[PDB]
Amino acid sequence: LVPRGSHMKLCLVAFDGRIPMLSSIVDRFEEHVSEYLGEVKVKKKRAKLPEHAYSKVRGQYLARALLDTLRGMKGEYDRVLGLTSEDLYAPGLNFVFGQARCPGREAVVSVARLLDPDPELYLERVVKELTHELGHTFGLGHCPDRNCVMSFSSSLLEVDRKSPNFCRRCTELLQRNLKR
Ligand SMILES: [Zn+2]
Ligand SMILES: [Zn+2]
Repeated sequence: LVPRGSHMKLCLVAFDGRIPMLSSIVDRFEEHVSEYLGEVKVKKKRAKLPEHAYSKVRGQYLARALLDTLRGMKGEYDRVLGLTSEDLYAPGLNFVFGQARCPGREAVVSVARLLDPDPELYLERVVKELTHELGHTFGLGHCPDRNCVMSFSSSLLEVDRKSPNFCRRCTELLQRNLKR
């Protein structure tokens, strides 16, 4: 008898089979974001990388193309978040850790640059960037608070410095945007 719409349906989509600790990522991300979204129902899926979006010179995929791929996926999900071990970029950036529709349904994170031998560090990074991109899907922009997960990170240093949590302001924004 769960109140209709009280369970956000998240789809975590693995774009390849080389994502380290995928199951831990999904478990941790699910637990983590539940603080903000409530108990979330996660579903794991696969998707094919869009080869047209692969830059052979860069050895990277255009993140937006992965979002388009996610957008094209069947299923009723409130959010579809992709993970890949392939490196991503966006036009005019050397790389991105991820990208999201802002706001919108899809986000994608690459673990390619988040890899670390330390599993806890790695998992925290992936959870952070998934949470960051998830924030964007809820219309959150970048947060000036460098400890906020919505802080824009363009390096590991920056990912590692910020918390996986939304700051006071972003939590309020996110709940405000969730109210809808
Ligand atoms: Zn961002
Ligand atoms: Zn914030």
